[PDB]
Amino acid sequence: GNKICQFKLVLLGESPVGKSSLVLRFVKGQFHEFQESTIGAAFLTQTVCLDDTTVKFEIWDTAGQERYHSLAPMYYRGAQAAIVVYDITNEESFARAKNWVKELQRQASPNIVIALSGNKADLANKRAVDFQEAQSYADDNSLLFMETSAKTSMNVNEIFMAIAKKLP
Ligand SMILES: Nc1nc2c(ncn2[C@@H]2O[C@H](COP(=O)(O)OP(=O)(O)OP(=O)(O)O)[C@@H](O)[C@H]2O)c(=O)[nH]1
Ligand SMILES: [Mg+2]
Repeated sequence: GNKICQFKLVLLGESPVGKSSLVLRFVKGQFHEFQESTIGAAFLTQTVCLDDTTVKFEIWDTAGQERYHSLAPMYYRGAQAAIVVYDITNEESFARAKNWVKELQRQASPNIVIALSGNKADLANKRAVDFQEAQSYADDNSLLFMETSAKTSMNVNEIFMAIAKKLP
């Protein structure tokens, strides 16, 4: 196809659930066991082929530490989509993700597409968040849910592509 589309996507979530790792896996096909904490935000881009359209992702990888909370709107304000990430081995991170979803639903663009990533799915032997419970929460709140693993690549390309498919 000869069509070209572009959209802004922001990743939000508690530190250190794997936001930067998810982006690095999608954009560079890499995974680093040792990743420095993000400061403020980092920016990356990736262009993919979706059917007959060349979609360009402008990705804002936010720092998740609490001290950066007041900067979040600078990154989500003009976003067309968001991925709120939690760590499946940490229930508190899942509760934090729900509060990020509430903030987006109240202060981001009314038509933002929101996805929920249950990351570090490769650590299911240490699961703290039930898959079905998270799916139910996502369904009730109109969120695109997938468990992912930046470490193995599980569902990483899939979650980004599913978001792109749901954009106008
Ligand atoms: N096992 C496993 N480790 C992961 C996964 N994703 C990230 N990690 C590890 O988790 C740690 C934190 O990952 P980051 O990507 O820096 O986390 P972050 O959400 O960007 O952290 P902040 O920038 O502080 O908000 C690193 O040691 C990663 O290698 C995953 O899917 N599985
Ligand atoms: Mg980071």
